[PDB]
Amino acid sequence: RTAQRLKDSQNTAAMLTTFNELDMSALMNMRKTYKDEFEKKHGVKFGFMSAFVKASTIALKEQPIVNASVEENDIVYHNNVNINVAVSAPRGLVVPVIRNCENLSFADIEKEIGRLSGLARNDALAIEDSIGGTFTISNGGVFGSMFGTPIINPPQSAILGMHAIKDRPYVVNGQVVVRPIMYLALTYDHRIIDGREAVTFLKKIKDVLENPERILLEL
Amino acid sequence: ETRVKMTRIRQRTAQRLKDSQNTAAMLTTFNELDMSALMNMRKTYKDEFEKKHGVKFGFMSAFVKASTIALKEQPIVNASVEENDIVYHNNVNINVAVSAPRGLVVPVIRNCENLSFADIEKEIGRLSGLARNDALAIEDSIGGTFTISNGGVFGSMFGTPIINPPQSAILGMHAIKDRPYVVNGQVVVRPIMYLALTYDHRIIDGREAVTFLKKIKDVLENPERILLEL
Amino acid sequence: ETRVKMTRIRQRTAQRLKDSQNTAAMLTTFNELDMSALMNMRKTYKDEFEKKHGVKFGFMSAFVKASTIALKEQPIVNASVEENDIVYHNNVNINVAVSAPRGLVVPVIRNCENLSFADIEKEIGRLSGLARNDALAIEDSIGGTFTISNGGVFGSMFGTPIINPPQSAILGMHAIKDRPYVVNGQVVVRPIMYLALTYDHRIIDGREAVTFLKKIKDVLENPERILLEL
Repeated sequence: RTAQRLKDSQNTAAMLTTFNELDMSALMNMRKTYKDEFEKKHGVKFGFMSAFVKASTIALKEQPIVNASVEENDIVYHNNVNINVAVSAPRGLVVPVIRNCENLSFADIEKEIGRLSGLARNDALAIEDSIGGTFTISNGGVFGSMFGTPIINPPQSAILGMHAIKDRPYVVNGQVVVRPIMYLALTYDHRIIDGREAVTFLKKIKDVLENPERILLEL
Repeated sequence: ETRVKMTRIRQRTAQRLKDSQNTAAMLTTFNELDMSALMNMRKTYKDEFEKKHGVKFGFMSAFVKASTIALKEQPIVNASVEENDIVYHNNVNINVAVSAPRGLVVPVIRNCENLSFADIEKEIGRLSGLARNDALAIEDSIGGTFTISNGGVFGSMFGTPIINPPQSAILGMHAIKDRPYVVNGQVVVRPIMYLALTYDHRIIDGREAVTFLKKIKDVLENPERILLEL
Repeated sequence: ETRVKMTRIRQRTAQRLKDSQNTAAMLTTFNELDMSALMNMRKTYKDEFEKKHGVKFGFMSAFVKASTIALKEQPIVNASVEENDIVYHNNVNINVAVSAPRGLVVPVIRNCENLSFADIEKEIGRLSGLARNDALAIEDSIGGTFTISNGGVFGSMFGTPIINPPQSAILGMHAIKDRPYVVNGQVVVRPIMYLALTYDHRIIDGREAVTFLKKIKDVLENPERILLEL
C-alpha cells in the first residue's frame, strides 16, 4: 500500500527539485551558547527542527499557494499551517502532524516534537495523529546525506530536505574560510507551483536561517 | 522680580506629582547596558524594515518588548496598589514619553504582550502623529500600567524619573555614549546606555526591582534571548 | 481586574517604610571601590580560614569591621535621632540583610566593635541558620544602630536603598564587575564595587557622610589599614 501510494504521488504531481546552500554557522553558534539555558528553562533540549519549522511557517505565510494543496479539480488553500516531520521509530520513519504551527514558539515546538517522538518510540501514536498536514520537513541529514530528492507526502505539494552539516570551503567577504554548511532540497509540484515561487520560497527560507534576527524582525 | 500665576493644569500636574511622592516609596536602582548588538542589527536591517512596513526602525520597540517579557516574569510590577490592595493587571499597558507642541505627553500602548516590533513602531507612529496634530483624545493617556521614559533624546547620562500614577515602576532611558568597557577582560571602546528604574518600595522590594532590571539588561544585550523567550 | 487584600503585616511594613520616608531627610552619596586587594586575600587564605574556624570566609566580615571602625571615627552617624534627642550609642549594633522564605529579614549583630572576622562569620552563619529554620526571635531584629544591605548578590550596579528606622544611615552594596579603571596612570581591568550611602540630612550634613564613606573606601582598599588602625 505504501509503495502504491508513493507511485500514485509520483504520477499525480509534477515532482521536481531545486537546491540551495546555507551557512548554518550563526544558528548553531547561538544554540551552542544558549542550549543549557533553554533546556533548563523549558525542560527540553534545543534541537534543530524548531527553527526550520518557524522559518517554513513564516515563508508559507509569504507563500499562500505552497501551503495550499491541489485536489481533484481545485486548489484548497489553508488558513492553518500544519507540518509533517519525519522521525525514526521501531517501525521506521513516521510523520506526525504538527498543527497550528503559526503560533507555536521554539520551546512549544520542542515540547511538541518531544511528546510526539515519545509517542512514536512507544508506538502510542494514533493514526489520526499523522493526518492533517499541509507540508513536510524531512531530515535525511540525521544519517549523513549530502543532498537528495525526497518524495513529497500527498496530498501536499512541497517538502524540505535536510542534510548533514559539514565544514566546507566558503566565501566570506571575498575570503575562502572553513564554514559549516548544510545543503537544502525542495521537491515540489510544478502543476500549480512554477519555478519562481519555489525558488523565492527557498531563498527566503535561507535568508531567514542565516540571520535568526530576521524572525525577530519578521523580515 | 516679575510674577506669573501658573495655569491650573500645571497646578494639577505639580499636585499629583507631590501625591506620587507622598504615596509611593520612591527609590531608584541602576544598570549599564552595552547596546552594541542591538544597534548593529538595527543599522544593518533598518532599510529592509522601513521598506517592509513603511516605518523606520527606532529604539522604543525593543524596550517595549523587553518590558513586556520581564513584566510577564514579574506579575507584581505590572500591578498597582489602590489604598489597601494590589490590582494585578492581566494585560500589559505602557505609557511612552513623546514630545509634542507642548512636549512630554504619555499615550498608552495596550496589549503590548502580543504586539510585534513593526506593529509597535506603527502604534508609536500613529499615537505620535496624533501628538503632532494635537488630536490625542484624553482617554489615550488613560489605562497605562507601566511607563517607559526617554531622557536620552536630550542627553542625560542618568537621572531619577517619577512614576506615572497609579503605576509602581518607571524606566528611564539615557543617551548612548562611547565609554571604556571590559570585553573578555580587555578595555575597549563600547557604546553604553545607562538605565534607571524608579519604583515603589512599599510593595516592590529591592530584589524584585534588581531582578527585573538585570533580566531586562540581559534580554536587550542579546535579541536572540527574545527569540528564545529566555 | 484581579484584587488581593494586603496582609496587615505587610501593610504595616509599607506604612513603616512610609514613616521612615517622611520622618528622615532621605538622600544618598556614593563612592567606588576596587575590591582587588580583599578579593586576592580571600582567594588565597579562604581554605585556611574555613579549615581553622569551620566556616568559609565571605565578604560580610570586612564590611562589618570597616563600618565599626568608621563609626568609631564618626560618633554622630551611629547615633539615632528621636523625638527631640540624639541617642549616641556607645555600642555598635549593625544590621544585616539576608534572604528569607518570607522575603527579606534583617537580624541584629551586637557589640561588633570587639568581634573578629572569624567571630563575625560565626555570628552571620548562626543567624542565617536561624533564618533558614525560621527560628529567629522578634527580639533578634531589635536593638540596631546601623544597617548594611546587599543588593549586589542579585546583581545591582548601584542604587539607592532605604534606611531602617530609627537608624540614620545605611550602606548599600552592589555587584562586583570588571570595569576599566586607572591604576598608576594606566587603564586596566579592575574588579570594582559601587557603594551607596543613604543618610538623614536633618542631623548629618554632607561632610560627615562623605568623610565616613571615603574613609570606608580607603580602609577597604588596603585591609592592612585595619591592622594599622589608620
